[PDB]
Amino acid sequence: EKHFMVYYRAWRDKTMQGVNTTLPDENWLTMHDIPYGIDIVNVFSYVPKGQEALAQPFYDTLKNEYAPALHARGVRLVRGIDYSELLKVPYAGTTPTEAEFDAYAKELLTKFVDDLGIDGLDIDMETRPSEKDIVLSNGVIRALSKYIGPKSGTDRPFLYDTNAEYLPPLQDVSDCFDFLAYQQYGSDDKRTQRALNNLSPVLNGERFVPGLTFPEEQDRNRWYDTKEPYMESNMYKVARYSYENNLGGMFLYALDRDGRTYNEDDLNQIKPSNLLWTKTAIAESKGVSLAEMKAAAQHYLKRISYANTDLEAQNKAAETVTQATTLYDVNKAILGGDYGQGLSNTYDAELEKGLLAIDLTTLYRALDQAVAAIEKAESYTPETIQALQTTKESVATELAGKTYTAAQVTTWQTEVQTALDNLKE
Ligand SMILES: CC(=O)N[C@@H]1[C@@H](O)[C@H](O[C@@H]2O[C@H](CO[C@H]3O[C@H](CO[C@H]4O[C@H](CO)[C@@H](O)[C@H](O)[C@@H]4O)[C@@H](O)[C@H](O[C@H]4O[C@H](CO)[C@@H](O)[C@H](O)[C@@H]4O)[C@@H]3O)[C@@H](O)[C@H](O[C@H]3O[C@H](CO)[C@@H](O)[C@H](O)[C@@H]3O)[C@@H]2O)[C@@H](CO)O[C@H]1O
Repeated sequence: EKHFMVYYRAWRDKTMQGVNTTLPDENWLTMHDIPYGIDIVNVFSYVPKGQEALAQPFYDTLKNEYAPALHARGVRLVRGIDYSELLKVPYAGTTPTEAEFDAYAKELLTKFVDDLGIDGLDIDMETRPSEKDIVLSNGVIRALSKYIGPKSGTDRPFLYDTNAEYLPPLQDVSDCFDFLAYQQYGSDDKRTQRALNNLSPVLNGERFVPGLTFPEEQDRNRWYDTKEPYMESNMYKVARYSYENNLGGMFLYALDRDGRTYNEDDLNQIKPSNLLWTKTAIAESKGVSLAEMKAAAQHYLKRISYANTDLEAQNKAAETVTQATTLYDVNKAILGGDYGQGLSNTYDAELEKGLLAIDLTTLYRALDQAVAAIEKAESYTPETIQALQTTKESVATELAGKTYTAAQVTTWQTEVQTALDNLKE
Protein backbone atom coordinates (compact mmCIF):
# COMPACT_ATOMS: atom_id res chain seq x y z
CA GLU A 1 0.00 0.00 0.00
CA LYS A 2 2.10 2.87 -1.33
CA HIS A 3 1.23 6.57 -1.17
CA PHE A 4 2.26 9.31 -3.55
CA MET A 5 1.44 12.84 -2.43
CA VAL A 6 1.88 16.27 -4.00
CA TYR A 7 1.74 19.76 -2.51
CA TYR A 8 -0.48 21.66 -4.95
CA ARG A 9 0.43 25.35 -4.80
CA ALA A 10 -3.09 26.76 -4.89
CA TRP A 11 -2.02 30.24 -6.03
CA ARG A 12 -0.63 28.71 -9.25
CA ASP A 13 -4.02 27.36 -10.33
CA LYS A 14 -5.72 29.05 -13.29
CA THR A 15 -8.46 30.25 -10.92
CA MET A 16 -5.93 32.51 -9.15
CA GLN A 17 -4.27 35.62 -10.56
CA GLY A 18 -2.09 38.03 -8.62
CA VAL A 19 -2.34 35.93 -5.44
CA ASN A 20 0.91 35.40 -3.51
CA THR A 21 3.08 36.66 -6.37
CA THR A 22 4.07 39.77 -8.30
CA LEU A 23 4.51 38.00 -11.66
CA PRO A 24 1.87 38.97 -14.27
CA ASP A 25 2.11 35.51 -15.85
CA GLU A 26 -1.10 33.52 -16.28
CA ASN A 27 -1.25 30.15 -14.56
CA TRP A 28 -1.15 27.08 -16.79
CA LEU A 29 -2.71 24.17 -14.87
CA THR A 30 -5.79 23.23 -12.89
CA MET A 31 -6.20 20.40 -10.40
CA HIS A 32 -7.71 18.28 -13.18
CA ASP A 33 -4.18 18.10 -14.60
CA ILE A 34 -2.73 16.39 -11.50
CA PRO A 35 -1.35 13.08 -12.85
CA TYR A 36 -2.91 9.72 -12.08
CA GLY A 37 -1.29 7.57 -9.41
CA ILE A 38 -1.35 10.39 -6.84
CA ASP A 39 -3.65 9.30 -4.02
CA ILE A 40 -3.19 12.30 -1.68
CA VAL A 41 -3.18 15.95 -2.79
CA ASN A 42 -2.25 18.66 -0.28
CA VAL A 43 -4.11 21.82 -1.26
CA PHE A 44 -1.22 24.03 -0.14
CA SER A 45 -2.44 27.63 -0.04
CA TYR A 46 -0.93 30.81 1.37
CA VAL A 47 -2.81 34.08 0.83
CA PRO A 48 -0.99 37.32 1.75
CA LYS A 49 -3.14 39.58 3.91
CA GLY A 50 -5.40 41.60 1.63
CA GLN A 51 -5.80 39.05 -1.19
CA GLU A 52 -8.50 36.77 0.28
CA ALA A 53 -11.06 37.85 -2.33
CA LEU A 54 -8.61 37.00 -5.12
CA ALA A 55 -8.18 33.47 -3.74
CA GLN A 56 -11.89 32.87 -3.08
CA PRO A 57 -12.61 31.76 -6.70
CA PHE A 58 -10.08 28.95 -6.31
CA TYR A 59 -11.63 27.78 -3.04
CA ASP A 60 -15.07 27.77 -4.67
CA THR A 61 -13.83 25.82 -7.70
CA LEU A 62 -12.06 23.43 -5.32
CA LYS A 63 -15.18 22.67 -3.30
CA ASN A 64 -17.46 22.48 -6.35
CA GLU A 65 -15.25 21.01 -9.11
CA TYR A 66 -11.69 19.97 -8.26
CA ALA A 67 -12.47 18.09 -5.05
CA PRO A 68 -15.42 16.06 -6.44
CA ALA A 69 -13.50 15.23 -9.63
CA LEU A 70 -10.46 14.08 -7.65
CA HIS A 71 -12.64 12.09 -5.25
CA ALA A 72 -14.13 10.31 -8.26
CA ARG A 73 -10.56 9.32 -9.18
CA GLY A 74 -10.06 7.90 -5.68
CA VAL A 75 -7.86 10.82 -4.58
CA ARG A 76 -8.08 12.12 -1.02
CA LEU A 77 -7.29 15.77 -0.35
CA VAL A 78 -5.70 17.44 2.67
CA ARG A 79 -5.25 21.07 3.71
CA GLY A 80 -1.88 22.34 4.87
CA ILE A 81 -2.00 24.43 8.04
CA ASP A 82 0.75 25.91 10.16
CA TYR A 83 1.64 24.16 13.40
CA SER A 84 1.01 27.45 15.22
CA GLU A 85 -2.69 27.08 14.33
CA LEU A 86 -2.93 24.28 16.90
CA LEU A 87 -1.55 26.71 19.49
CA LYS A 88 -4.50 29.11 19.07
CA VAL A 89 -6.87 26.76 20.95
CA PRO A 90 -9.21 28.93 23.06
CA TYR A 91 -9.44 28.08 26.75
CA ALA A 92 -10.72 29.84 29.86
CA GLY A 93 -8.50 28.60 32.70
CA THR A 94 -4.76 28.03 32.78
CA THR A 95 -4.80 25.00 30.45
CA PRO A 96 -7.42 23.78 27.96
CA THR A 97 -9.84 21.08 29.04
CA GLU A 98 -10.68 18.04 26.92
CA ALA A 99 -13.89 19.69 25.73
CA GLU A 100 -12.05 22.84 24.65
CA PHE A 101 -9.52 20.76 22.71
CA ASP A 102 -12.39 18.95 20.99
CA ALA A 103 -14.14 22.25 20.24
CA TYR A 104 -11.03 23.71 18.62
CA ALA A 105 -10.43 20.49 16.66
CA LYS A 106 -13.95 20.64 15.22
CA GLU A 107 -13.41 24.35 14.57
CA LEU A 108 -10.24 23.62 12.59
CA LEU A 109 -11.94 20.84 10.63
CA THR A 110 -14.87 23.07 9.68
CA LYS A 111 -12.64 26.05 8.87
CA PHE A 112 -9.86 24.45 6.81
CA VAL A 113 -11.41 21.18 5.60
CA ASP A 114 -15.18 20.73 5.59
CA ASP A 115 -15.81 24.23 4.22
CA LEU A 116 -13.78 23.22 1.13
CA GLY A 117 -15.08 19.70 0.54
CA ILE A 118 -11.65 18.33 1.49
CA ASP A 119 -10.99 15.15 3.45
CA GLY A 120 -8.14 15.77 5.89
CA LEU A 121 -5.43 17.97 7.39
CA ASP A 122 -1.65 18.38 7.26
CA ILE A 123 0.33 19.96 10.10
CA ASP A 124 3.39 21.87 8.85
CA MET A 125 5.82 21.85 11.80
CA GLU A 126 9.19 23.40 10.93
CA THR A 127 9.79 24.75 14.43
CA ARG A 128 11.28 23.77 17.80
CA PRO A 129 8.25 24.49 20.01
CA SER A 130 8.50 24.59 23.79
CA GLU A 131 6.83 22.25 26.26
CA LYS A 132 4.06 24.81 26.81
CA ASP A 133 3.31 24.92 23.08
CA ILE A 134 3.48 21.13 22.89
CA VAL A 135 0.86 20.67 25.62
CA LEU A 136 -1.63 22.60 23.48
CA SER A 137 -0.54 20.96 20.22
CA ASN A 138 -0.85 17.49 21.76
CA GLY A 139 -4.33 18.26 23.04
CA VAL A 140 -5.45 19.61 19.67
CA ILE A 141 -3.91 16.73 17.69
CA ARG A 142 -5.41 14.08 19.97
CA ALA A 143 -8.79 15.80 19.63
CA LEU A 144 -8.47 15.85 15.84
CA SER A 145 -7.56 12.15 15.82
CA LYS A 146 -11.17 11.46 16.82
CA TYR A 147 -12.37 12.66 13.40
CA ILE A 148 -9.38 12.19 11.05
CA GLY A 149 -6.41 9.87 10.83
CA PRO A 150 -5.95 6.22 11.78
CA LYS A 151 -7.51 6.60 15.24
CA SER A 152 -10.72 8.07 13.76
CA GLY A 153 -11.95 5.03 11.82
CA THR A 154 -12.39 7.06 8.63
CA ASP A 155 -10.60 7.37 5.30
CA ARG A 156 -9.74 11.00 6.07
CA PRO A 157 -5.96 11.60 6.20
CA PHE A 158 -4.18 13.28 9.10
CA LEU A 159 -0.60 14.14 8.15
CA TYR A 160 2.41 15.67 9.88
CA ASP A 161 5.02 17.27 7.60
CA THR A 162 8.41 18.53 8.74
CA ASN A 163 11.96 19.16 7.55
CA ALA A 164 13.77 18.17 10.78
CA GLU A 165 13.40 15.44 13.42
CA TYR A 166 12.34 17.39 16.51
CA LEU A 167 10.60 14.64 18.49
CA PRO A 168 9.03 16.46 21.51
CA PRO A 169 6.05 17.78 19.51
CA LEU A 170 5.64 14.38 17.82
CA GLN A 171 6.53 11.63 20.30
CA ASP A 172 3.32 11.91 22.36
CA VAL A 173 0.92 11.99 19.38
CA SER A 174 2.83 10.11 16.69
CA ASP A 175 0.17 7.40 16.33
CA CYS A 176 -2.50 9.97 15.38
CA PHE A 177 -1.09 10.53 11.87
CA ASP A 178 -1.36 8.30 8.81
CA PHE A 179 2.27 9.10 8.00
CA LEU A 180 4.96 11.77 8.33
CA ALA A 181 5.91 13.81 5.26
CA TYR A 182 9.65 14.49 5.47
CA GLN A 183 10.91 17.40 3.38
CA GLN A 184 14.47 16.80 2.18
CA TYR A 185 14.70 19.21 -0.73
CA GLY A 186 18.10 19.04 -2.41
CA SER A 187 19.13 15.82 -0.65
CA ASP A 188 19.37 12.18 -1.66
CA ASP A 189 18.61 8.87 0.09
CA LYS A 190 21.42 9.38 2.62
CA ARG A 191 19.47 12.12 4.39
CA THR A 192 16.40 9.92 3.94
CA GLN A 193 17.81 7.08 6.02
CA ARG A 194 19.46 9.53 8.45
CA ALA A 195 16.05 11.04 9.22
CA LEU A 196 14.39 7.62 9.29
CA ASN A 197 16.86 6.53 11.97
CA ASN A 198 16.48 9.78 13.92
CA LEU A 199 12.68 9.37 13.77
CA SER A 200 12.81 5.64 14.57
CA PRO A 201 11.66 5.96 18.23
CA VAL A 202 8.46 7.75 17.12
CA LEU A 203 7.74 6.50 13.59
CA ASN A 204 8.06 3.31 11.57
CA GLY A 205 9.59 3.49 8.11
CA GLU A 206 6.36 2.30 6.49
CA ARG A 207 4.70 5.55 7.66
CA PHE A 208 7.58 7.77 6.48
CA VAL A 209 7.04 9.56 3.16
CA PRO A 210 10.14 11.44 1.93
CA GLY A 211 9.59 14.23 -0.55
CA LEU A 212 11.51 16.48 -2.90
CA THR A 213 10.75 19.74 -4.69
CA PHE A 214 10.93 21.39 -8.07
CA PRO A 215 12.59 24.81 -8.51
CA GLU A 216 10.19 27.54 -7.43
CA GLU A 217 10.26 30.78 -9.40
CA GLN A 218 11.91 33.74 -7.67
CA ASP A 219 13.21 31.43 -4.92
CA ARG A 220 16.26 32.40 -2.89
CA ASN A 221 16.95 28.75 -2.04
CA ARG A 222 18.52 26.26 -4.46
CA TRP A 223 17.23 22.68 -4.25
CA TYR A 224 18.36 20.56 -7.21
CA ASP A 225 16.25 17.39 -7.10
CA THR A 226 16.20 16.91 -10.89
CA LYS A 227 19.09 16.36 -13.30
CA GLU A 228 20.32 14.08 -16.06
CA PRO A 229 21.55 11.28 -16.02
CA TYR A 230 18.22 10.41 -14.41
CA MET A 231 19.71 7.73 -12.17
CA GLU A 232 21.97 10.39 -10.60
CA SER A 233 19.11 12.74 -9.66
CA ASN A 234 17.85 12.90 -6.09
CA MET A 235 14.39 12.05 -7.42
CA TYR A 236 15.46 8.62 -8.70
CA LYS A 237 17.54 7.91 -5.60
CA VAL A 238 14.74 8.80 -3.19
CA ALA A 239 12.03 7.01 -5.18
CA ARG A 240 14.07 3.82 -5.52
CA TYR A 241 15.07 3.95 -1.84
CA SER A 242 11.43 4.41 -0.83
CA TYR A 243 10.40 1.41 -2.93
CA GLU A 244 13.31 -0.77 -1.83
CA ASN A 245 12.95 -0.10 1.91
CA ASN A 246 9.13 -0.31 1.97
CA LEU A 247 8.66 3.33 2.95
CA GLY A 248 5.22 4.92 3.06
CA GLY A 249 5.85 6.30 -0.42
CA MET A 250 7.00 9.66 -1.74
CA PHE A 251 5.75 13.21 -2.18
CA LEU A 252 6.68 16.18 -4.35
CA TYR A 253 6.37 19.91 -3.74
CA ALA A 254 5.40 22.45 -6.41
CA LEU A 255 3.93 20.10 -8.99
CA ASP A 256 3.41 23.02 -11.38
CA ARG A 257 7.19 23.53 -11.53
CA ASP A 258 8.01 20.05 -12.86
CA GLY A 259 10.99 20.36 -15.20
CA ARG A 260 11.77 23.96 -14.27
CA THR A 261 15.22 25.29 -13.35
CA TYR A 262 16.71 28.25 -11.50
CA ASN A 263 18.02 29.72 -14.75
CA GLU A 264 17.05 33.33 -15.39
CA ASP A 265 14.39 32.27 -17.91
CA ASP A 266 12.67 29.85 -15.52
CA LEU A 267 13.38 31.85 -12.37
CA ASN A 268 11.01 34.70 -13.29
CA GLN A 269 8.53 32.92 -15.57
CA ILE A 270 5.47 30.69 -15.33
CA LYS A 271 5.59 27.99 -18.00
CA PRO A 272 3.63 24.81 -18.74
CA SER A 273 5.08 21.43 -17.87
CA ASN A 274 4.71 17.91 -19.24
CA LEU A 275 5.03 16.72 -15.61
CA LEU A 276 7.64 14.20 -16.78
CA TRP A 277 9.47 14.05 -13.45
CA THR A 278 6.27 13.63 -11.42
CA LYS A 279 5.00 10.65 -13.42
CA THR A 280 8.47 9.09 -13.51
CA ALA A 281 8.69 9.46 -9.73
CA ILE A 282 5.25 7.91 -9.24
CA ALA A 283 6.35 4.91 -11.30
CA GLU A 284 9.77 4.60 -9.64
CA SER A 285 8.30 4.81 -6.13
CA LYS A 286 5.58 2.28 -6.95
CA GLY A 287 8.19 -0.12 -8.34
CA VAL A 288 6.75 -0.27 -11.85
CA SER A 289 8.61 -2.75 -14.03
CA LEU A 290 10.17 -1.52 -17.26
CA ALA A 291 8.00 -3.95 -19.24
CA GLU A 292 4.86 -2.44 -17.70
CA MET A 293 6.03 1.10 -18.50
CA LYS A 294 6.94 0.19 -22.08
CA ALA A 295 3.59 -1.55 -22.60
CA ALA A 296 1.68 1.54 -21.45
CA ALA A 297 3.86 3.84 -23.57
CA GLN A 298 3.33 1.69 -26.68
CA HIS A 299 -0.43 1.53 -26.08
CA TYR A 300 -0.52 5.33 -25.92
CA LEU A 301 1.65 5.76 -29.02
CA LYS A 302 -0.62 3.36 -30.91
CA ARG A 303 -3.85 5.11 -29.96
CA ILE A 304 -2.53 8.56 -31.00
CA SER A 305 -0.91 7.46 -34.29
CA TYR A 306 -4.17 7.89 -36.23
CA ALA A 307 -4.47 11.58 -35.30
CA ASN A 308 -0.76 12.49 -35.25
CA THR A 309 0.60 13.46 -38.67
CA ASP A 310 4.29 13.28 -37.64
CA LEU A 311 5.09 9.69 -38.57
CA GLU A 312 8.83 10.28 -38.11
CA ALA A 313 8.31 11.41 -34.51
CA GLN A 314 6.02 8.41 -33.99
CA ASN A 315 8.78 6.06 -35.18
CA LYS A 316 11.41 7.78 -33.04
CA ALA A 317 9.22 7.66 -29.92
CA ALA A 318 8.31 4.00 -30.41
CA GLU A 319 11.95 3.03 -31.00
CA THR A 320 13.14 4.99 -27.96
CA VAL A 321 10.45 3.31 -25.84
CA THR A 322 11.66 -0.09 -27.04
CA GLN A 323 15.29 0.89 -26.39
CA ALA A 324 14.56 2.54 -23.03
CA THR A 325 16.49 1.32 -19.99
CA THR A 326 14.82 3.45 -17.29
CA LEU A 327 11.27 4.57 -16.54
CA TYR A 328 12.43 8.15 -17.06
CA ASP A 329 13.46 7.28 -20.62
CA VAL A 330 10.11 5.61 -21.36
CA ASN A 331 8.24 8.70 -20.16
CA LYS A 332 10.60 11.10 -21.95
CA ALA A 333 10.22 9.26 -25.27
CA ILE A 334 6.60 10.47 -25.37
CA LEU A 335 6.65 13.60 -23.20
CA GLY A 336 10.01 15.00 -24.31
CA GLY A 337 12.49 16.78 -22.10
CA ASP A 338 10.25 19.83 -21.67
CA TYR A 339 6.70 20.88 -22.44
CA GLY A 340 6.05 20.88 -26.18
CA GLN A 341 9.36 19.17 -27.03
CA GLY A 342 7.61 15.78 -27.07
CA LEU A 343 5.09 13.93 -29.19
CA SER A 344 2.60 14.52 -26.35
CA ASN A 345 2.40 16.86 -23.35
CA THR A 346 -0.19 14.91 -21.32
CA TYR A 347 0.67 11.19 -21.53
CA ASP A 348 -0.03 9.65 -18.12
CA ALA A 349 1.28 6.14 -17.49
CA GLU A 350 -1.27 5.41 -14.75
CA LEU A 351 -4.23 6.74 -16.74
CA GLU A 352 -3.06 4.70 -19.74
CA LYS A 353 -2.78 1.65 -17.47
CA GLY A 354 -6.40 2.19 -16.50
CA LEU A 355 -7.30 2.43 -20.18
CA LEU A 356 -5.46 -0.80 -21.05
CA ALA A 357 -8.56 -2.88 -20.23
CA ILE A 358 -10.51 -1.52 -23.23
CA ASP A 359 -10.09 -3.48 -26.46
CA LEU A 360 -9.30 -1.36 -29.53
CA THR A 361 -8.49 -4.09 -32.08
CA THR A 362 -11.83 -3.78 -33.87
CA LEU A 363 -11.54 0.01 -33.88
CA TYR A 364 -7.93 -0.27 -35.02
CA ARG A 365 -8.72 -2.48 -38.01
CA ALA A 366 -11.66 -0.25 -38.93
CA LEU A 367 -9.41 2.82 -38.79
CA ASP A 368 -6.68 1.06 -40.80
CA GLN A 369 -9.20 0.20 -43.52
CA ALA A 370 -10.37 3.83 -43.43
CA VAL A 371 -6.76 4.99 -43.85
CA ALA A 372 -6.33 2.57 -46.76
CA ALA A 373 -9.47 4.00 -48.37
CA ILE A 374 -8.14 7.54 -47.89
CA GLU A 375 -4.93 6.35 -49.56
CA LYS A 376 -6.96 5.19 -52.58
CA ALA A 377 -9.12 8.29 -52.38
CA GLU A 378 -9.36 8.93 -56.12
CA SER A 379 -10.99 5.50 -56.58
CA TYR A 380 -14.27 6.20 -54.71
CA THR A 381 -17.01 8.80 -54.92
CA PRO A 382 -16.24 12.04 -53.02
CA GLU A 383 -19.61 12.25 -51.25
CA THR A 384 -18.69 9.06 -49.36
CA ILE A 385 -14.95 9.47 -48.78
CA GLN A 386 -15.74 12.80 -47.16
CA ALA A 387 -18.04 11.07 -44.68
CA LEU A 388 -15.25 8.55 -44.08
CA GLN A 389 -12.62 11.27 -43.60
CA THR A 390 -14.75 13.34 -41.23
CA THR A 391 -15.68 10.30 -39.13
CA LYS A 392 -12.11 8.96 -39.14
CA GLU A 393 -10.53 12.27 -38.13
CA SER A 394 -13.15 12.83 -35.42
CA VAL A 395 -12.68 9.31 -34.05
CA ALA A 396 -8.89 9.66 -34.20
CA THR A 397 -8.98 12.99 -32.37
CA GLU A 398 -11.26 11.54 -29.70
CA LEU A 399 -9.13 8.38 -29.44
CA ALA A 400 -5.99 10.46 -28.85
CA GLY A 401 -7.72 12.37 -26.05
CA LYS A 402 -6.96 12.19 -22.35
CA THR A 403 -9.35 9.32 -21.60
CA TYR A 404 -12.12 7.23 -23.14
CA THR A 405 -14.55 4.48 -22.18
CA ALA A 406 -15.54 1.13 -23.67
CA ALA A 407 -18.90 2.56 -24.77
CA GLN A 408 -17.19 5.39 -26.67
CA VAL A 409 -14.89 2.88 -28.37
CA THR A 410 -17.92 0.83 -29.40
CA THR A 411 -19.61 3.95 -30.80
CA TRP A 412 -16.45 4.85 -32.74
CA GLN A 413 -16.15 1.32 -34.12
CA THR A 414 -19.75 1.55 -35.31
CA GLU A 415 -19.27 5.00 -36.85
CA VAL A 416 -16.06 4.17 -38.73
CA GLN A 417 -17.45 0.83 -39.89
CA THR A 418 -20.66 2.41 -41.21
CA ALA A 419 -18.64 5.07 -43.03
CA LEU A 420 -16.59 2.22 -44.51
CA ASP A 421 -19.66 0.24 -45.59
CA ASN A 422 -21.06 3.34 -47.33
CA LEU A 423 -18.23 3.90 -49.85
CA LYS A 424 -19.38 3.91 -53.47
CA GLU A 425 -17.40 2.35 -56.31
C1 LIG B 1 5.17 21.57 3.42
C2 LIG B 1 6.22 22.47 2.84
O1 LIG B 1 6.73 22.26 1.75
N1 LIG B 1 6.55 23.53 3.59
C3 LIG B 1 7.50 24.55 3.17
C4 LIG B 1 6.96 25.33 1.98
O2 LIG B 1 5.77 26.01 2.38
C5 LIG B 1 8.01 26.35 1.56
O3 LIG B 1 7.53 26.99 0.37
C6 LIG B 1 7.02 28.30 0.48
O4 LIG B 1 5.77 28.27 1.15
C7 LIG B 1 5.18 29.58 1.30
C8 LIG B 1 3.92 29.41 2.11
O5 LIG B 1 4.27 29.07 3.45
C9 LIG B 1 3.48 29.67 4.43
O6 LIG B 1 2.17 29.12 4.41
C10 LIG B 1 2.17 27.69 4.60
C11 LIG B 1 0.75 27.22 4.41
O7 LIG B 1 -0.06 27.72 5.48
C12 LIG B 1 -0.76 28.89 5.20
O8 LIG B 1 -2.14 28.59 5.10
C13 LIG B 1 -2.65 27.93 6.28
C14 LIG B 1 -4.09 27.57 5.99
O9 LIG B 1 -4.84 28.71 5.60
C15 LIG B 1 -2.49 28.85 7.49
O10 LIG B 1 -2.91 28.16 8.66
C16 LIG B 1 -1.04 29.28 7.64
O11 LIG B 1 -0.90 30.22 8.69
C17 LIG B 1 -0.52 29.87 6.33
O12 LIG B 1 -1.18 31.10 6.06
C18 LIG B 1 2.71 27.37 5.99
O13 LIG B 1 2.72 25.96 6.17
C19 LIG B 1 4.12 27.93 6.11
O14 LIG B 1 4.58 27.74 7.45
C20 LIG B 1 5.68 26.87 7.63
O15 LIG B 1 6.89 27.59 7.56
C21 LIG B 1 7.00 28.62 8.56
C22 LIG B 1 8.28 29.38 8.27
O16 LIG B 1 8.22 30.02 7.00
C23 LIG B 1 6.99 27.99 9.94
O17 LIG B 1 7.05 29.02 10.93
C24 LIG B 1 5.71 27.18 10.12
O18 LIG B 1 5.73 26.50 11.37
C25 LIG B 1 5.54 26.18 8.99
O19 LIG B 1 6.50 25.14 9.10
C26 LIG B 1 4.13 29.42 5.79
O20 LIG B 1 3.43 30.15 6.80
C27 LIG B 1 4.91 30.18 -0.07
O21 LIG B 1 4.37 31.49 0.08
C28 LIG B 1 6.21 30.23 -0.86
O22 LIG B 1 5.90 30.65 -2.20
C29 LIG B 1 6.30 31.95 -2.57
O23 LIG B 1 7.69 31.96 -2.84
C30 LIG B 1 8.07 31.04 -3.87
C31 LIG B 1 9.58 31.06 -3.94
O24 LIG B 1 10.17 30.53 -2.75
C32 LIG B 1 7.41 31.44 -5.18
O25 LIG B 1 7.74 30.49 -6.18
C33 LIG B 1 5.90 31.49 -5.00
O26 LIG B 1 5.29 32.00 -6.18
C34 LIG B 1 5.52 32.36 -3.81
O27 LIG B 1 5.76 33.73 -4.11
C35 LIG B 1 6.86 28.86 -0.92
O28 LIG B 1 6.08 27.98 -1.71
C36 LIG B 1 9.34 25.67 1.27
C37 LIG B 1 10.45 26.64 0.92
O29 LIG B 1 10.17 27.34 -0.28
O30 LIG B 1 9.77 24.95 2.44
C38 LIG B 1 8.86 23.93 2.83
O31 LIG B 1 9.35 23.27 3.95
